[PDB]
Amino acid sequence: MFTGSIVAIVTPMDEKGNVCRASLKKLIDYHVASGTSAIVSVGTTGESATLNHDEHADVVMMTLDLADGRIPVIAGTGANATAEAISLTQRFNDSGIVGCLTVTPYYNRPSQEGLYQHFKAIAEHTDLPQILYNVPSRTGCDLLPETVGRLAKVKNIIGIKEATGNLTRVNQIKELVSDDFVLLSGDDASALDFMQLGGHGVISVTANVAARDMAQMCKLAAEGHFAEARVINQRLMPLHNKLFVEPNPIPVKWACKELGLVATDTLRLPMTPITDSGRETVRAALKHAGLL
Amino acid sequence: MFTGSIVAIVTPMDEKGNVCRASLKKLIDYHVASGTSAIVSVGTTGESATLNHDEHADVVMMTLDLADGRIPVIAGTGANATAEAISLTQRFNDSGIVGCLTVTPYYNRPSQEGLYQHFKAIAEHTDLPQILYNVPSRTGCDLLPETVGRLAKVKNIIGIKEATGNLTRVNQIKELVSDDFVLLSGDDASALDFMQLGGHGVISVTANVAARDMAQMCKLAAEGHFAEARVINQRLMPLHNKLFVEPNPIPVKWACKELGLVATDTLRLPMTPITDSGRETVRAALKHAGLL
Amino acid sequence: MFTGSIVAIVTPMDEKGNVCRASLKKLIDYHVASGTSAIVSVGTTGESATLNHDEHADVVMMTLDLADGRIPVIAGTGANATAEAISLTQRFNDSGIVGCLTVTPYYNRPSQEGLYQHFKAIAEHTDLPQILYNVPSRTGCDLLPETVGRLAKVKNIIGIKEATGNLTRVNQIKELVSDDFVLLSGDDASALDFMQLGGHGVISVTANVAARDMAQMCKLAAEGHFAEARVINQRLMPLHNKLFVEPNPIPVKWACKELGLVATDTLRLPMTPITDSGRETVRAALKHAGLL
Amino acid sequence: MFTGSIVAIVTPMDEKGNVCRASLKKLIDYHVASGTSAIVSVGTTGESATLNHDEHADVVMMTLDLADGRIPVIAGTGANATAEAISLTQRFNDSGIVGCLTVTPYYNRPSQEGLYQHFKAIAEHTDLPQILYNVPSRTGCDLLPETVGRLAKVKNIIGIKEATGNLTRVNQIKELVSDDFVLLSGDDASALDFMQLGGHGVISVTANVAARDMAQMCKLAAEGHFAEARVINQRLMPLHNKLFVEPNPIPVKWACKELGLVATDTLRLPMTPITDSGRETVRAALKHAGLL
Ligand SMILES: [Cl-]
Ligand SMILES: [Cl-]
Ligand SMILES: [Cl-]
Ligand SMILES: [Cl-]
Ligand SMILES: [Cl-]
Ligand SMILES: [Cl-]
Ligand SMILES: [K+]
Ligand SMILES: [K+]
Ligand SMILES: [K+]
Ligand SMILES: [K+]
Ligand SMILES: [K+]
Ligand SMILES: [K+]
Ligand SMILES: [K+]
Ligand SMILES: [K+]
Repeated sequence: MFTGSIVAIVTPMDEKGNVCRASLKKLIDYHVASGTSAIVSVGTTGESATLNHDEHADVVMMTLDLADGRIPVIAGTGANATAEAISLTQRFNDSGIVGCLTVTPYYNRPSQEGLYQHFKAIAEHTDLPQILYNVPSRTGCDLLPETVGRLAKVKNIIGIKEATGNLTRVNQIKELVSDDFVLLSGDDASALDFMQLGGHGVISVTANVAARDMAQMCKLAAEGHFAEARVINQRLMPLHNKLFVEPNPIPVKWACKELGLVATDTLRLPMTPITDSGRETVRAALKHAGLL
Repeated sequence: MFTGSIVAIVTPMDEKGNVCRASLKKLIDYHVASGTSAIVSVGTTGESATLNHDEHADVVMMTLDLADGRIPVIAGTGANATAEAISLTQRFNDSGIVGCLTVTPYYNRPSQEGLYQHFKAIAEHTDLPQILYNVPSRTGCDLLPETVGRLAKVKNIIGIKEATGNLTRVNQIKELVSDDFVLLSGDDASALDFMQLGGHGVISVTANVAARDMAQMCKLAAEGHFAEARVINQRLMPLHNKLFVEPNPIPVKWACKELGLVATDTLRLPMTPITDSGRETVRAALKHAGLL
Repeated sequence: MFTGSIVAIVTPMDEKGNVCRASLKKLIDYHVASGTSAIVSVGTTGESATLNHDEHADVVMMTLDLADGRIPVIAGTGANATAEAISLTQRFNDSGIVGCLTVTPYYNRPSQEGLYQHFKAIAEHTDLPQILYNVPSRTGCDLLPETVGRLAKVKNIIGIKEATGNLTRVNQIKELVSDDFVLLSGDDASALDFMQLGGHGVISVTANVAARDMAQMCKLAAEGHFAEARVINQRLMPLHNKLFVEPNPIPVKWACKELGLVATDTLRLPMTPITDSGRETVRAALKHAGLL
Repeated sequence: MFTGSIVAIVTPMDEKGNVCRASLKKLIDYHVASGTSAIVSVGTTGESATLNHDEHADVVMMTLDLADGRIPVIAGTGANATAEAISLTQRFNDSGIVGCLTVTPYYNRPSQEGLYQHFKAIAEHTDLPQILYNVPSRTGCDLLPETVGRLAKVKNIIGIKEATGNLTRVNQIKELVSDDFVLLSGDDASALDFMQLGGHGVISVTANVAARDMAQMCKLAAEGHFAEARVINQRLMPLHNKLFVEPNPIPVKWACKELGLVATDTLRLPMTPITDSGRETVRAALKHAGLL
């Protein structure tokens, strides 16, 4: 089930930049306790960009193991070469992950036909459920509703993580896909609006440090208690924004460390330690949300 | 050396998507005869995106081999993880390439401080000249003149391929760097304007098929004969545009096939075959350039 | 009451470019019959830009007269000089119009403080209800939520026509204003989404030629029957878009003439007659909506 | 005549927002002494927006009177209704002005065909030289090079003030027009780059306060001495930017007051007094330019 508050979980690292298992276990336990619906392992927020495919796989398998059946795990499987997307997706075949989150090729800027071919080929080499992921500001590429429509016709392409923040997409996509195709926000600041328009949940950065509020907000939203959800949202909104005061996941990793959830806020270059001014910004926002 | 018309050469492939050595030979001879200044190997137009680092290195080594000292070769060495940039660069230590073209990290959207640390670390791990590469439309990331200025103080950071098409950047960068830092256009359509404002040459997609004209145009511009250079540019202008009618390098690979310069116009997914409408727009552009 | 489907009514002209009273009467009767909630007289769609203030006033007074108490009339009162906004607003004082629609100054690009001062001064010279109007693509100016908040504190500033198509504004504005402040869409293509997020109606261009469907859609929306409303919307959507195939109100005036609702589709320069290709586009869209 | 440094002169006002003749005299003498090429009267920087057409005409006539044949005067004649453009232009028939500066219609967003018909009709109703004026950020409308090309075929359409800051426009326009059509920058910050690409001068806000430097810089550029011109430009550059730290002409009116060139820095709403933060940014910029 790909609904509700789904965390794009940080990959906690030791001071050397390698996965820290104690901190991962702790984060996973926190999400199990907190009511988080599922975990996305090595998405954008999990530093897919700076992990090689072996390291990437190690983190996913380790996340799966530690989740220990208590919470479903979705593997990030994006690559800008179709052959590499297939090959990464194959690692997780018959593994216990429940689906894949797969981003539009970045940098090489395919046509809509190229995007169609890319995702169709990936979905054909797998039985795993596929969630498409559109994030033009990172990729240089925009997966348009008409093409989500085409791809939704492939049996195991089952959802989209829509990160544009362009709310008109929720109903442009909905009208082109079956009732069971799932529409997830990839933008925390607009994700409650997204759900109010008919979206089914959010793949959240905010949920890393505010898992309980996020899960409650998404459940309120799903029950149509939009006014009640919005009280939570307005408490989380400074966070929704300030977790991007510097490049994700620089802010949210610091926040995790500040909350005692991870041992170190280490990232891999080209991500750099949070600035002193970033700290104070994110600290303010944690306080506003009643977490500090 | 890093001046004039520098070709971002296509990586010619057989029907199976593998580097075609015989086609790479025709192309490399074509540039030796046409007065091209240097060859950028496995840049963007070279399908850096869809070559794994070992195929990437192959193509660079084969290019060096075939060029046989007749024309200098620059390796594309861009990666969005600093560690991977460094280890890619180290691949080409002692290789015979004259420098590296290294793009801002794509997808992960580092700060300017992160770009600084990225490029600094890369330059620290090599003796080869480094040409920075800014192309925000592909990367999600914009390397700003103030950061180019800091980086230009590093001994072997010697130039920038500036591909925004924002021509105010020429003299913003030029103000901040020494007289020997090279400013190269990475946008054919605005490259003559770029040179006329003080740029030193172009890393060119058009040069793939219009090598002699590109070489003459850039020499005229270097001499200050802008009116005469502009005459050539106006013939090339449709080509400058239509080589991007569908994602690069789809149109320019097709153009090379149509001229007999490569055996097939095959690309790797997510790049897809040229459309019929595209064929006709490109063929017209080539005729306008007097090339067919 | 400033809710439901509110038409931004064309100013029908004879072949000389002067208001045509027979066609105006006919349009007003059509809106009375059709269930249209209120009329906005000489807004953008009513060619405020090419009417002088005397002509502007004549059309408003004539519209009021013909409405004959059957349907409320809102006067467009925008001007980019505060003195002229006040002076136009004064014409309609004690006239029988029920409120004013007043746009952000265009061309001169005021600060948010300037916007505050502008609207506060206008509201102070009148007892009439004020609906602010934000349309950055026409004005060069963007009235932000925080400033709508400030102005909403002025007694007779009672609503906003929000034309950005940026749906995040609905709840950013809502959380800053009292429950009785009215949020109206100024963008037909996103207006049902706007209402689903908490908006109270739409100031519509589409409603000119599809008044009955629009009024029904808005009533469904207000009752929370969003799925039912959307069937209507999807029938109207080609219209929502193609009424801007050429600059408004060129398309919608042709459509009015095609439907027999006005005698001529004459506009004032710089608006030009619909192109033959525009005709066919708008005709297609009228057919899709079941109006032709 | 329509070359070099042309000043978009402020309209100096007393405390009551009325044209101050004594201040207009100081300014006009300042430009005669500083070698300014010509004076644009009641352009954008001249508060065209908030002057009614009769005050507008006054200020133009007073400017002509005070200039006393010592420096040529161009009238701003822009209006978004073609009829109003024509009747404004006819106001200045036989007046002594040397030409007109006429902006694309703002707010109503005409097609390119509409812009054509607009400017054609205006040029047909006068013998005075017409300088087109493109500034999309204010108007919502972009007059494209292909339409400039058509219009340049009209006898008395002799030039363009191009204010996009998009420098590719210089030679796109230049390709399409005769050698005697003038291309003028309407963007100070990029005006030297503009001239270096082939532009003939600048209609300048900076010239209000840096007249002698602006005149020298433009003469050097006209002579091809770009390095020497650039030295001046780099001193002026903070001023080029900070004169737009708050909406034009708020900062430049304040600068004029601070230099003693005008008695008050009063503006008309919706322009508001300069902030204290603005004061300090401008004062610093003026010191950097060596003007204080
Ligand atoms: Cl995005
Ligand atoms: Cl770019
Ligand atoms: Cl530019
Ligand atoms: Cl807008
Ligand atoms: Cl939106
Ligand atoms: Cl502009
Ligand atoms: K990676
Ligand atoms: K499916
Ligand atoms: K690659
Ligand atoms: K250097
Ligand atoms: K008007
Ligand atoms: K109020
Ligand atoms: K005016
Ligand atoms: K002419």
